[PDB]
Amino acid sequence: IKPYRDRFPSHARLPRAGLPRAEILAEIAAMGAAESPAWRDGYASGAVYHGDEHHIAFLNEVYALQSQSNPLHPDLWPSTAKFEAEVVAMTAHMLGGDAAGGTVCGTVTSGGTESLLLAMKTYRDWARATKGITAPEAVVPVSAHAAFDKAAQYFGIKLVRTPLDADYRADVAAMREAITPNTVVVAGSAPGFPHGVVDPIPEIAALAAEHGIGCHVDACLGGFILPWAERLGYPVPPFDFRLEGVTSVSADTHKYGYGAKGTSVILYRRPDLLHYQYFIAADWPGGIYASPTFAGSRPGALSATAWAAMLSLGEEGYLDATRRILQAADRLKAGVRAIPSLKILGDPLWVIAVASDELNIYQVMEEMAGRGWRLNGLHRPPAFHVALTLRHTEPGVVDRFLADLQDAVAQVRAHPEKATGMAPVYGMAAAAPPELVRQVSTGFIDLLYEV
Amino acid sequence: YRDRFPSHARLPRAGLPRAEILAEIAAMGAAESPAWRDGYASGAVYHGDEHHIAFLNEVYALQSQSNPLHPDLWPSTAKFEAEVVAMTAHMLGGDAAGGTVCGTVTSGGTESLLLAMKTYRDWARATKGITAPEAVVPVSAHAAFDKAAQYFGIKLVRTPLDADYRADVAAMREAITPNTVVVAGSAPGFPHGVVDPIPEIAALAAEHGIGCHVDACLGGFILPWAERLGYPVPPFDFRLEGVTSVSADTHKYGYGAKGTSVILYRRPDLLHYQYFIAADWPGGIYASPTFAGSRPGALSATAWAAMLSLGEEGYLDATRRILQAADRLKAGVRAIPSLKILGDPLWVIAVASDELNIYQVMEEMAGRGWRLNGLHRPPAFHVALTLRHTEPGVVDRFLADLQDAVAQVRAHPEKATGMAPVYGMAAAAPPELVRQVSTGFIDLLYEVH
Ligand SMILES: COc1cc(C)c(CNC[C@@H](NC(=O)c2cc(C)on2)c2ccccc2)cc1C
Ligand SMILES: COc1cc(C)c(CNC[C@@H](NC(=O)c2cc(C)on2)c2ccccc2)cc1C
Repeated sequence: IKPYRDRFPSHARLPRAGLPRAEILAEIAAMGAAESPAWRDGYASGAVYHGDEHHIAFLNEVYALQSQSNPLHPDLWPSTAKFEAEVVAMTAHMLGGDAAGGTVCGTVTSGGTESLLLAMKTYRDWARATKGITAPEAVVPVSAHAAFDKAAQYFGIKLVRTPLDADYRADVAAMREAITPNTVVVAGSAPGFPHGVVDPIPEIAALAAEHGIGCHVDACLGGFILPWAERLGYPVPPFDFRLEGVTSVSADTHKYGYGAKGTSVILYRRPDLLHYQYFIAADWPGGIYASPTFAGSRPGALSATAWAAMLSLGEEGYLDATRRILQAADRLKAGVRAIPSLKILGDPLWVIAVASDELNIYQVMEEMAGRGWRLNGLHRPPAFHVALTLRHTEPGVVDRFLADLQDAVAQVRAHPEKATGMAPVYGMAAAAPPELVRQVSTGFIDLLYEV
Repeated sequence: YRDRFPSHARLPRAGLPRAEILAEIAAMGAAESPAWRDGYASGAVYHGDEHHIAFLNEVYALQSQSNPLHPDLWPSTAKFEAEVVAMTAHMLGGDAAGGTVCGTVTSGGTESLLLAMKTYRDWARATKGITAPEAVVPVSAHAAFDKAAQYFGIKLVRTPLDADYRADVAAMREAITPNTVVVAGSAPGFPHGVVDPIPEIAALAAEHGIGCHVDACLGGFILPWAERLGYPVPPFDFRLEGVTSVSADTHKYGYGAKGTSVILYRRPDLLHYQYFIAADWPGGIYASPTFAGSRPGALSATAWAAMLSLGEEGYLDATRRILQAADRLKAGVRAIPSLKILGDPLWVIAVASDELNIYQVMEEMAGRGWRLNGLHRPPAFHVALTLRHTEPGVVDRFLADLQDAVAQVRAHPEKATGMAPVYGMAAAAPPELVRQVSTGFIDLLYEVH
């Protein structure tokens, strides 16, 4: 995280005169020479979802043509208002918008976190104005994204995290028993980030309808994969607006939508639901201020990359892309299930979590780390995951992963008490008082802003 | 664009050629670019130079995959962010704080304002026992304060201004309660471009032991240099002990690409209340310095590139140009007695009239090609001067168009054409109606027909 200490001149103060552009560019391209092989060659779990040179180059030029655009001035850039409205319209359609009576509306945001915070804040504001709730509560599974905790703390919503079943899918009974007259929303993930499992969405959406509460499908990860997994012959239940009780769905264009980082979509079943997301200031000397998302000034150029990506790919592009990923996933799962010292948690389609009842998975992960792998460290239970992308569908990437894993297992199988590098860090963290995890994370964030 | 371009309400079956998509975006670009390139737009675009944009777009291209949530993959971007903070903190007299000044890179001024609000709320709850937070801001303070207030559940007490459109500190002193967690001042405020009495506000804040956030979103990259050039600017940054947090935008006058700002806290004890930490999540340990998870790291590299390419001499020259251009603009405006400048702003000029309908004067300018901001309470229009306004004859043209605008309205005092009666209605309308028309506008914006 800090390897450019000696390599390049640091800057704690603005230089008196301006440094040449060639020089500035020379540094960035040199860091890109060190950093791009990790993602380009397929060693990172998620992080970069497309990664083709011509696709990246395509979206860079897209960015360049629209680099000055800011949606806060639709008068000046009506193209960006077109791009945003058109991204929303298309995403909505792909997530059963027609089924919901053509009332599905939404806005383009910065990321899945924004989408989840905005949905969480909307249900709060909606339930206070229409249900009278002043002490909101949200029932979500333990596997639901960390952002649910963010929204809770921020918006003063009580978050009730409910257990999972033997398949790591949400326990609807536990969800039902958690519902009180103050529950404003219940959520399910399509799929979750931890183990890549699609929660039982039809049963969650029916539960929300029965109590007259909201149902949010966090499809930030599978929004642009599951519609195409369905059409390919893979087991995927209806998870979107085709379900009567589903009131909002988030899906990330910057993830498997293959857009530049900095874009997501938040969808609501009806406009009356959407209007509660907005903030309107009527008495400010600065004029009438109306904002649909968290931010005022928005990078318009990134809405254009989301639009460009969807249009460049089309339904055929997504089917191809999804098939490649699920076949890489089929092959990867087959190999892990062929090393009986390791187990896959639940039955994921492409975000594969691997744990071990016989050995220290953290050390296994470290062995892979030494081979160049950038895997996601997981706890509760201690495991690691591989979120497969188009970067892992490239020639011999899954074969390299499988080879490196057979070796990784063997090394730990030969030295069960081995804990090198990051392995004793994950081990101390998995069983640590929350305040210790608080003091270290704080220290780590501080470590990133040092000069 | 209704029929100008083909609508896309559904994904096409097969993907459209990449060359085809670019051509459509470039078509839309070419119709939209002259409006800001010829300096007709007040603010919105702050640098606008072809060679700078090309430089910054090459920087984007090299860091496009960058996502700061993965510092292990992009250590380049953790360096850029740390460095954008450091350089900013130093420019805003963070050295006077004794090197304790720290901060983070954000998506814009709104996120920086919201973050500070959430932070003072959390800080005050943890350390003072405040469960009903209250915040005191002048009425001139940004609308993001109201957004921040509704989101985090902080009572926002908006205080009146003085005859010079600066904050009435006495009004703010009488607004402070034991539930007040923070005060704010704008350097400058968006409406009338004036700098609030920040020393007096920080002195009030320090006296009460509550935070003081300075909204330097618009002026953080202009005011340090206005001072160096001898212009009168009240000390507004970390030079003042009472100032506990300062927010500034690199995407505005910092000349970095859109989607970046910086929030600075005087102490790390304060900054730590901004961070989000999750410990029991099956997905691992999750930490986030700001609101976001994933972020476009490429935008942080552009702020780092811009800053280093300009340095002190660059920002001084850029500011010299803008302030001189504004000196000329205020002089010309002052020479049209039917109009008045609200307060004494350095470069964000707000012109209003007690004789003619300013909304009609503004309508006349729109007709000539000028993109100006509508302001109510009082009715007025503002011009945020940028580098595009420093180009030859831009200011001269504005004043010719403005002299003509005043000539017309003076002849026809009942004239209410184009957007002029829309603004007129909105300044007179009840809040419930303003809420409804604005909601319909957001819906309008997201319509596919
Ligand atoms: C009630 O009728 C309205 C409604 C509106 C919205 C307006 C325009 N105000 C201008 C306002 N921009 C928006 O709020 C905005 C955001 C998005 C997206 O699109 N526009 C604004 C600009 C800069 C700084 C502060 C505010 C004017 C009348 C008469
Ligand atoms: C020192 O204790 C820590 C502390 C941390 C933060 C970590 C990394 N967890 C991985 C975690 N990334 C961060 O939260 C993050 C944010 C920034 C900036 O940088 N990293 C994560 C990301 C995405 C999805 C799920 C999880 C590991 C140990 C051992």
